[PDB]
Amino acid sequence: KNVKSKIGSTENLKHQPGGGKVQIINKKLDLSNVQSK
Repeated sequence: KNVKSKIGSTENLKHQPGGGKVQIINKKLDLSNVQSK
């Protein structure tokens, strides 16, 4: 067996399930609430 699990398993994360990352600040969701005048 030079054949087995493969590396397809790696693919599971190459796709990066859950495109929003904890970086949801990615859109910079947190506003300093610069309401200003």
